[PDB]
Amino acid sequence: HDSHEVMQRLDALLPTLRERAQETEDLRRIPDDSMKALQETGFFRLLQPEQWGGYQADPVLFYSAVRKIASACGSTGWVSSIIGVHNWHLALFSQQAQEDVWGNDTDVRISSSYAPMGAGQVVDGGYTVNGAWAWSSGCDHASWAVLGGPVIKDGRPVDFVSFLIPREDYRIDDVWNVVGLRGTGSNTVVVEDVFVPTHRVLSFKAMSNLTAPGLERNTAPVYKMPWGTIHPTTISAPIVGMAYGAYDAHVEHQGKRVDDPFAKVRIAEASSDIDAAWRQLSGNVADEYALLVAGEEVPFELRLRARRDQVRATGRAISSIDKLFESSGATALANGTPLQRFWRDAHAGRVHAANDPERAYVMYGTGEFGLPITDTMV
Amino acid sequence: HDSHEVMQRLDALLPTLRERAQETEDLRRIPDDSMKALQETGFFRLLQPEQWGGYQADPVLFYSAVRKIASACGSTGWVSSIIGVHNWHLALFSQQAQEDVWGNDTDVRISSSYAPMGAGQVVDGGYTVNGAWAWSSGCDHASWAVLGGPVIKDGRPVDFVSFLIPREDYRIDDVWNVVGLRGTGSNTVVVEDVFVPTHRVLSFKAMSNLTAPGLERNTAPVYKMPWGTIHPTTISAPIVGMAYGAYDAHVEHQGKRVRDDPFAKVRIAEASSDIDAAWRQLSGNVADEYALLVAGEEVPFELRLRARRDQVRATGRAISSIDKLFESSGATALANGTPLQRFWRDAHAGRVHAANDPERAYVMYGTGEFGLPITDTMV
Amino acid sequence: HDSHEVMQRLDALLPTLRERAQETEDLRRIPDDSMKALQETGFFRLLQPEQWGGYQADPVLFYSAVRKIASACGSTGWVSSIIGVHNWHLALFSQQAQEDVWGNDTDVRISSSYAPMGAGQVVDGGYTVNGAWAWSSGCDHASWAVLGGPVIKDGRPVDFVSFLIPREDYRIDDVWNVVGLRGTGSNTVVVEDVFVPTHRVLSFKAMSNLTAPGLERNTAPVYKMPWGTIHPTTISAPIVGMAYGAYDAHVEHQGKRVRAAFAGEKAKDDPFAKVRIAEASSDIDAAWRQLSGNVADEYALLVAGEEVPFELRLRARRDQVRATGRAISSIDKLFESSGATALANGTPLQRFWRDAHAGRVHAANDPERAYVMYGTGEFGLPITDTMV
Amino acid sequence: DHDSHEVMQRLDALLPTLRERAQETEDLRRIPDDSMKALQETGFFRLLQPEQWGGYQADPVLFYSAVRKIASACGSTGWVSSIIGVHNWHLALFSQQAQEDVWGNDTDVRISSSYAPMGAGQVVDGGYTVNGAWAWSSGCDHASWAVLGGPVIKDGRPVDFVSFLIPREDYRIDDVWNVVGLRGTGSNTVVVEDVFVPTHRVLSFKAMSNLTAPGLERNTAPVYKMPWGTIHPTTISAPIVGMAYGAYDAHVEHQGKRVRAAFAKAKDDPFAKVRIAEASSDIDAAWRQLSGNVADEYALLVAGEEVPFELRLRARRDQVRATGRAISSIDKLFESSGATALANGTPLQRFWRDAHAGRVHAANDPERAYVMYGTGEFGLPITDTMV
Repeated sequence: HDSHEVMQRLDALLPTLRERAQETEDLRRIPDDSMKALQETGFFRLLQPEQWGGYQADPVLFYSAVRKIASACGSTGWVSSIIGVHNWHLALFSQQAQEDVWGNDTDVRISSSYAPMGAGQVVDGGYTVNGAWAWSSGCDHASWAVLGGPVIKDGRPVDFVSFLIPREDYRIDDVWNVVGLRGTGSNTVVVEDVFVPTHRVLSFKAMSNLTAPGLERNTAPVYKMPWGTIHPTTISAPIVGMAYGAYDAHVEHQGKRVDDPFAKVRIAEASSDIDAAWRQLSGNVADEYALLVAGEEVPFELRLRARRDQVRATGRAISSIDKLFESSGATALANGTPLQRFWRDAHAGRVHAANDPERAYVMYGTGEFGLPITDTMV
Repeated sequence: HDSHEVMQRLDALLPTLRERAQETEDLRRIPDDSMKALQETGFFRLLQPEQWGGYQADPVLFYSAVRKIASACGSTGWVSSIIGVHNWHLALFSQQAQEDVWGNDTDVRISSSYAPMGAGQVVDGGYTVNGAWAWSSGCDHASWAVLGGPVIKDGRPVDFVSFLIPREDYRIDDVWNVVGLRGTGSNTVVVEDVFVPTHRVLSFKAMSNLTAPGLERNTAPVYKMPWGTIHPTTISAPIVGMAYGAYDAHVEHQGKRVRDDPFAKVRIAEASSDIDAAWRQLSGNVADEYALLVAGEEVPFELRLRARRDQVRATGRAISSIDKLFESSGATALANGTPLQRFWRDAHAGRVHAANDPERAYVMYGTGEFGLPITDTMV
Repeated sequence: HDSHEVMQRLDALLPTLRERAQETEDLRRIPDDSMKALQETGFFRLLQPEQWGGYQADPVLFYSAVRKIASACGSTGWVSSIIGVHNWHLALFSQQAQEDVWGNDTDVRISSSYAPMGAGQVVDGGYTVNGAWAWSSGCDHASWAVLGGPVIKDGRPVDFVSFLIPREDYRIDDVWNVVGLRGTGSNTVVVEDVFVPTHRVLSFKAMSNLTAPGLERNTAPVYKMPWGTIHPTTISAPIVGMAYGAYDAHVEHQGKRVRAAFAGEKAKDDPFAKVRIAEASSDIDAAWRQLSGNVADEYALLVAGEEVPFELRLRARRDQVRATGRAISSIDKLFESSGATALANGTPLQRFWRDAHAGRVHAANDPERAYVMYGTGEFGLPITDTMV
Repeated sequence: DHDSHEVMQRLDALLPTLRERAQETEDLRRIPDDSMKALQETGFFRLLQPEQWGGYQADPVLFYSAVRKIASACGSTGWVSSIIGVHNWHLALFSQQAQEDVWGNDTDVRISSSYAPMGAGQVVDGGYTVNGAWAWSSGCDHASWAVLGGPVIKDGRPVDFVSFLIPREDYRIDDVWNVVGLRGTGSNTVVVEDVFVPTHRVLSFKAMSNLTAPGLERNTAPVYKMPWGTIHPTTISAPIVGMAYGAYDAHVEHQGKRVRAAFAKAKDDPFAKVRIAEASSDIDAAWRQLSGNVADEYALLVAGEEVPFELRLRARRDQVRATGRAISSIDKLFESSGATALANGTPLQRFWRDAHAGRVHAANDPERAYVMYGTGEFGLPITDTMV
């Protein structure tokens, strides 16, 4: 994938992203000029359908792009992954929803908050939505949001969906005050008595049934990938990328500085484990995609292995960054320097629901025993 | 130890230290109020000689006090431990040096920087000292510094000593800009062509030979404790304390949330057990050394080796436990201004101290087990 | 505690135990002469009541003795611990049951199997017991067994008790065929349609309620210790002792190698081998400090006429399963470091390694069981697990 | 795919028998004759043998995949298979005349080894005088030649490190194998006393690493240009990875039955499930890196390109680590299984002992590889030849 025009353009941009990393942290928001430059590489177009001028790319290319960006700036990589994957999600909505978003401008971005921090009440022609959806990474750089929650009919939940809402109908509250991923501006999308029409709503069950309405026109194999791989991989990929960036920064600084065999061992351990994380994370995605391209269903056993290795990829990345940070010692404490930033950033990314390791591990083991699984994050 | 008057007074202070932990980080040094409150508890007097109004206390009492303070505020616990132990170090200097410092005011504090970031050239009546000694925790709150470095004679190092220098003779550079232990104000003490008289310089070899001049008047057994246990334990005790604080904060917060996740329960079992193990060994080795001294017996080298082995490991267990708790807590723990992420950053910052390097102690311990020569003096 | 007469006599015996370790494995049984020598030290009397000529000792002394024995021979240490603790358990049974066992010979030994592998049906005068109780360590060396199981009444289980049964009423089946603790002879006690009188049955609930009938005459504070600490610590202490033995064997062998090595040899300056030794010794010591520490704290409270608080019983279980874990992790580090030399059959370190991993399987070593319970306690949620 | 290769299909048919006979193999303290004959029949030993001798001169990933498969059924048989099989690669680098000495009448002849220096050869006219007692020669009872590692002695000093190729008529095998794991490997001692070894039967490891080994003239297949530093240590890690796959399958089979038969501990034990997740993921990571590094090296050679030193360093890094991941994973499964797993004669405790025995091999020492890798990352000089 390194030869792809998008990858080559991203390569040219990395020094800019590194130089801006502290400013990004300080301002608690990705700089507009970084997002513009990322847009210009074609990055956001990677998972966007061909009908909207997108690449509808091999998903490994997308995650490889994310890994690269995150290796320069953890917050920019995190935002890039999440915002970029929403272009995949929107491909599954109705054609009319896609036209609402992209009909005049195919570079329009969408942010998200998928945890149920609000709900939609059934009304004529759609839903009345209320909520305060926290943790919307990069939400200032989007003009729509996809927001997860139950549909309420006659007082009971009857579906679990994403509501697509334009920014004219919501307020962003600046609350992002955290120890890591400070640059992500993961602020809160506040929705008050908002009408959302039916065509702008997509059930996660329709997605997993392979009946999402977007599939009729967006026929590319990438859109048949399971959400339980696509979304959690978008969360792990940037953390793996952070580990690459941390590794390179550490070895560069230490190389110059260098009879300590222990520092060498930590470097060996970290580099091996980062590589293992990437091999599994990208490998499971490649295997799923190969089956789809061959017209096959992705076997449930593969979806389970994907989740198993994906949470573990995050853990390997964090363990590896921890080793390097610890080994670096006093010099790494200095504010403004890359290694301590990757460290705080990776630990912040770790909190995402999709990174909880026992959730995935317990499910995987349940499958190995042929016992029923009700968890939908797969 | 919990019933000691100093410990009871420190208990009364903890809520305040907790409340003020963020403002302490933001100030990048300990607030004046906190140092004054700590002083008024008698804490700094714990290891100070009785001749100066001190308690010359059981060293376990001192480290228990540090553990308690650090459980409320990591930066304050770190500074308290380091500044407090300098009162023990000064007890070993000449009577005249102790008089210079405490002769008019027995509450005077001393900061340090023991890494060789400067040196003293031999001259008539003393030394000419030059250096820029970084990482002097709490230096803004002291009016003297003890500074480690070689004595230079005929262009060769001939001793390794601490130079005791009053604040009138040095400049403090505000450079403290770090990810953790932010409130410690571990600034840089800059010394330029300063005369230090002979009586204000103490060799670490005299100390380890049990010939420090201060022993003649300060006869309490605590002053015969080995530096290789006293100094490194100073650096581990606050980190263990941070882990106790991190644990209490996490269980309080989580308990409320919980009132079926067996994994969160397992992490708290692992963390509480490992913190307790760290404290049992750290305090146990100190207690064992001290018991021998109280009995008029020598501290055997094997015990000094065990102390170093377990002390670096105590720091490791404390950090590993904090990591577990912080991980387990998840999203709620990222918020700026909340205790758990602060303890996490603070513990990882304390980890960088030379006396916490674990392989250094482990390799020495192993060398000892094989009956091979040891030249490392940090023991 | 090493000035105690029992400890001094055990010290004198250790070389014999070490020399016999391979034979003990090969025969799958503790040698009769080892059990006799152990008896002659006074070891089995340590937790036995004063009325029967016993020491009714500080429990830390008992576990210290166990630690010592197990450091010489893992199987002998394992058997010694479990058989020794049965003398504590019997102190809680009725006076009449103790008289049945010790009335003519206060050196009689009892084996056990506390997992429910049989049951007792209520009948006039007691119970009809049926079972096949596996894993009865050292059962050949005992003339009674205490066997854990439910009482059946109206064809429902109504209590969980130990049935005290003499050897004339059971058969031992030799089935012990395992990868470690081979010497323990942990065979199966088979009980067929046997009458067990009321006075020879003791409920664990009665024990926990401090209403066990033996407490009336056996008033020493050690008998008020909680089973949830006493029995699991009897399982961890020998594994900790195995770790001490493994450590000493490793350092003795390696020390000779390194001192005999030449200037440029790997063995002369291997910092990694040194680090593994530091890690192992520290973690073994931590295991012992907590395991013995929690026992000491419980006992001190009892000596002071106080109850043992539940929070302490929870900490005891937490640290006890962890002590087993620390001991095994440490042996693993040493065995791995030793490398090719350690593979040789008949040598001590690989034996301690297999032995510790075998001891690990005991129900009382399952770490998540204790950890989850401890965490439940910290959250102020209800606990129903009785192994505490 | 490798799984469709004729040798792999034939090995598949043999696995149940190898599993069944694992205990009798340990008890015999060497591989049974039947097993070696069956393995020979599959074509397995021919995998890395040159085509001029009827061999497959195969993609080395195919060879290590075969080893993984065999080792998943029987740790000792997989260990011997890997080692004996790789000697057919090593012999391909010796002179044509040496290969002719070994295979000129019977191309099924096997060679054992002991590469650690446990002997030496003194320079004499026409060759060397060799003396040694080379321990740990896995499967030596099943070979009629040995390749023995040691220095060459010239004017009383060691001038080169070579392998001496010696026929069985010239050495004695001492039955000494008495160990806690890999019991079935029969890793006995090859004793050599005042033996003449001609020049054409001696191969310098430096000649190999310089790409000047004489066997390369006729044996031109790209597999023979692979670096020894990857080839030999991978032969030591691959069977341990296979043992972990076998341990995993045995454990999940046994446990799955238990759990599905359980009623309202085995019914809902999330910890057992986590150990399964951890072990499976780490075993997979081990194999991906171990096989991936070999694949990347081989792809370069197939393309007529050089294998960069950086890749050789990564290979050693991941290879020692693969052994560690395999052992850690087996440990997890054995611990989780608990009491049931202690029974003698059952598979999981055997894989556990076997993996811990394989761990002692020089090529598995992990700090050795890790320190070397770190030295390379700093751009500092490396003198270690195991790369």
